[PDB]
Amino acid sequence: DKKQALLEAATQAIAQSGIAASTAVIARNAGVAEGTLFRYFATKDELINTLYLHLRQDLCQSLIMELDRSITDAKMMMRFIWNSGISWGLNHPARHRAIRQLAVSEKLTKETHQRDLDMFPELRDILHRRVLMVFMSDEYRAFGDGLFLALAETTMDFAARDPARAGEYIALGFEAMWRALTRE
Amino acid sequence: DKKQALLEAATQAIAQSGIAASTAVIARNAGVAEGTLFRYFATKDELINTLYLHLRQDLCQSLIMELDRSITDAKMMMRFIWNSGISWGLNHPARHRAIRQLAVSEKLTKETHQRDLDMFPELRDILHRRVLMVFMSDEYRAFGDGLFLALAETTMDFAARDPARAGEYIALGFEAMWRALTR
Ligand SMILES: COc1ccc(Cc2nccc3cc(OC)c(OC)cc23)cc1OC
Ligand SMILES: COc1ccc(Cc2nccc3cc(OC)c(OC)cc23)cc1OC
Repeated sequence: DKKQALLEAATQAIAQSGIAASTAVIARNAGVAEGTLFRYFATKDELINTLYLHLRQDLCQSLIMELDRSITDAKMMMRFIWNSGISWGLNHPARHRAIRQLAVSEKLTKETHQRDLDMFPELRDILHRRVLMVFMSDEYRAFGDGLFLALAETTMDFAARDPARAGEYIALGFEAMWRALTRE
Repeated sequence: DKKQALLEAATQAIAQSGIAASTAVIARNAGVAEGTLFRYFATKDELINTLYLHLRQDLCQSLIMELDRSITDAKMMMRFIWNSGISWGLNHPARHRAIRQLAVSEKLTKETHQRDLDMFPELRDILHRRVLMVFMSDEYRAFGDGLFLALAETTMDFAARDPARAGEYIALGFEAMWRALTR
């Protein structure tokens, strides 16, 4: 599948180099001509948006399959989601870094954000109820995502380096993020 | 001054590579033999700690010089200090990135942390009064600094890429950081 090879190649290149990764380099590492990349993605912006949703879907498969939903308290559910996302990101550091590079890019469309939210309805509902309004807004969502992902990456880095304390770092990082980004 | 040249070469190398930066490379980039580096710094860990204090001293010179001394409210003082620090880091991205790499390395000693905050007593006193106790503890201070510096660098990134909203990024990032780290 040329498209799957392109998505994997875009993941690695955008993780490494951000959205400034050129469509010509992505094509080469996928083993195809650049016109072939545009054969599957009309523009680079479409590739950015398609890749983002592809990576979010991969993450969400882990978040949802793992979700202990004997849980109805929102913060408890979010802690579980956080823990699962930490595990996913440590297992897939390039996929996680690509999500972060794409999320802070301001290239993601309204349709992409809507589909992203709707892929995981329980998470969506909690974010709309609890995240500070400015960080769900079109104007500042990318900044809210940037702050969230900065705290997530720091938590992952410390957990990876000091596994004896990993559970404590993950808990403290979740709690700091929760205070920073949510309101009662 | 080869000590200053070594500190500058160490700043750029550690900003790029973290504390894995090679002392042979730092010495070569300062134009001296590697053994000359160790005449100025007894060990690589001492270089790490001295450089951290050197860069924190530079930052604090701006923080202290800029601080409005008529402000007595702790949070408002910290908002001013945050803004001054954002300005300094945007003007000196390698120095700030080196501080971040050194802070999260866990190679900074308790004494170095003490000497660091003693350079800016107003900041020191506010941190001890307001930061969550876990993030002032020896065991989790490096993580507290990592969270702080992650929010700081994200704020700098957005203010630099979208300067038309710099004041809003700086204010939103401060409040997020403040809620993350204080009680
Ligand atoms: C550790 O990394 C993650 C952990 C959880 C998620 C799921 C998620 N996506 C978007 C916004 C989120 C916002 C959250 O809280 C504000 C949150 O708390 C668990 C999870 C969120 C994504 C993650 O990275 C993309
Ligand atoms: C934007 O970058 C900075 C801004 C302020 C400072 C000063 C400072 N140093 C250590 C811990 C700090 C912790 C703070 O709040 C918890 C704080 O609020 C203004 C400033 C802090 C350092 C900064 O980077 C090293």
